[PDB]
Amino acid sequence: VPMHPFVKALQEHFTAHQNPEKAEPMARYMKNHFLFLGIQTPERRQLLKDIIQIHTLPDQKDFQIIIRELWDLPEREFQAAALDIMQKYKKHINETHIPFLEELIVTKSWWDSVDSIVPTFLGDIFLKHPELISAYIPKWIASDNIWLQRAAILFQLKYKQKMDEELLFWIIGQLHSSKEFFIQKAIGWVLREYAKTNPDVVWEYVQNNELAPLSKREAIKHIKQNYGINN
DNA sequence: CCCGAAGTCCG
DNA sequence: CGGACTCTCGGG
Ligand SMILES: Cn1cnc2nc(N)[nH]c(=O)c21
Repeated sequence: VPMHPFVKALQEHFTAHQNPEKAEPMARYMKNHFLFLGIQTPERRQLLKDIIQIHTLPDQKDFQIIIRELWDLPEREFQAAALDIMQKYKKHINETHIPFLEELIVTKSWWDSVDSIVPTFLGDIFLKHPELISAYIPKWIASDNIWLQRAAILFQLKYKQKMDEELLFWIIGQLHSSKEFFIQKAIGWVLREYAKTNPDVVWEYVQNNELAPLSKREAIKHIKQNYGINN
């Protein structure tokens, strides 16, 4: 069975605007885990828009099919476009899509794709269905996959006043001993971001619980100005 | 326009 | 370790 024609059209149009000179630094920035065509986001978005204008967005029955097919293409721009396309189907994504989203997190994994899946798509699902958190988060923390561990940390990133503080700190406690940069940094990020809503709670947590040095420093990068740096 | 959110390079 | 800095991207 051939590639979906929308994907074939997108592949043709992206490839015709590839930039091998830019592709080399773009691939190096992702530590050469991926081939790149060399197309940056403003142009990539317009090229996708060109294809939607010509072909129309596929019927929602094909949404997951399109995403998978783009995920399986070698160049990283096709995963970025896949995430752009998934946003166009946002109103059709619900709690039944958590396994589909998990599979995207653990395939072609790196911070660029995972961070575009977790605080937005999964974050919105678990805000609406917080009773489903315990069906996934414990497994993610226990898994060998650092990107599911990062998902457990960052899905609440944007929750602000809806943050479940007890849950957040329990998750961080489970992962505070990790030597993985992407876990230590995710802990620092979510704490730094939540400190924009509740600085006192974050300050108390980082002063009284063990964290990797990187995590602590990133957490208080801004709020240390409010409290001071004791001699 | 601005600001705040991986990477290199150095001590 | 962490400071100083780069570029790209999203949002105000
Ligand atoms: C702070 N920060 C986090 N991710 C970032 N990505 C880029 N490209 N540039 C930054 O300054 C940056």
